[PDB]
Amino acid sequence: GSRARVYAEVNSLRSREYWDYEAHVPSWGNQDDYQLVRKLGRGKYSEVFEAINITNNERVVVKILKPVKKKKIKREVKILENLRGGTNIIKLIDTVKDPVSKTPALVFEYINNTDFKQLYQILTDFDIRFYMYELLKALDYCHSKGIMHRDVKPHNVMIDHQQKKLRLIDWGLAEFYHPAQEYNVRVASRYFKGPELLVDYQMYDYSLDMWSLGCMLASMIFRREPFFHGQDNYDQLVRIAKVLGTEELYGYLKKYHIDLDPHFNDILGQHSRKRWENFIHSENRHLVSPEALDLLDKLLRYDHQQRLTAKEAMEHPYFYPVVKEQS
Ligand SMILES: OCCCn1nnc2c(Br)c(Br)c(Br)c(Br)c21
Ligand SMILES: [Cl-]
Ligand SMILES: [Cl-]
Ligand code: NA
Repeated sequence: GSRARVYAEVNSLRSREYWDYEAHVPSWGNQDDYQLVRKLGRGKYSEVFEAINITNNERVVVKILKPVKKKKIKREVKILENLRGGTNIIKLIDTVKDPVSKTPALVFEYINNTDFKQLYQILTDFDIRFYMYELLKALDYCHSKGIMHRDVKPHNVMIDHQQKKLRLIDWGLAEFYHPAQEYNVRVASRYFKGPELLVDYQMYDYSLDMWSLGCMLASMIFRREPFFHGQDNYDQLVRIAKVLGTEELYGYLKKYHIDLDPHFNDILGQHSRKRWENFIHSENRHLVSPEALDLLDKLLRYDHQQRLTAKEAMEHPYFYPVVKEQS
């Protein structure tokens, strides 16, 4: 018995065709217009190339989708089409197929990304506020469109640190939120999984992404990346509990009637909730204000309902310097 505090009924209030992705029929253009230039990465579901559209010389990124149920392809395509024009969401330029093999691929705008491992050690206080605000715009947008990203992490946040451009990428795990629906907890990267996933609570919502966002904020202001570095999914919860506290975890479980896998009994131990100021030291002190800590405390909460929404986070005083600059 849990529902999102925002955008709970937004899919219910739209035409079924909006969210019934299995019924979506994409228009597949011709991949022969694109010349692959360089491999940028590979995952379990895709490989990604920098490319050039030979008809107009536009530099793009082509994500060639590996064999999966056509259902997952339709889901990602329909989600991207629903997100068209959204602020700081990667722009889908076209949906194309190899005209012979019919292998599908997604064509995105190019971003000249700086890998987060370099970047996150040289950000200023203002830079962190700026990039977190930009990422929040993308999450508020997709949540408002009834979509949970479910894989927020640095590797899915492309940042051009020269042009100050940020895009949220890889919508292949994203889903439509419907109240009371049970979702697969095998989403997100280990380090960015919310406690709800780690305790097998399936009735989660957009607030999962706000946990992941909080993990990114913590890594930036404190310079510990990833912030919660579990060795496996069990140890991931232990790492969280050593900060947020074990009695506090048990109160969350009790509230939502969550059953705890008994393997945790041997590993959680007993831990008091820690003050966020404990993470400050000389190397990160210039990034950590009272506002940053207040915001972080309101994101990295066990209780998914009590976490700030993306909009509430955007409204927090931590971002006032950014809003003032963007006005
Ligand atoms: O962390 C992932 C790095 C490789 N990678 N994978 N998907 C990408 C998309 Br789409 C864009 Br656009 C850009 Br630029 C890059 Br690079 C991408
Ligand atoms: Cl699911
Ligand atoms: Cl710690
Ligand atoms: Na569990």
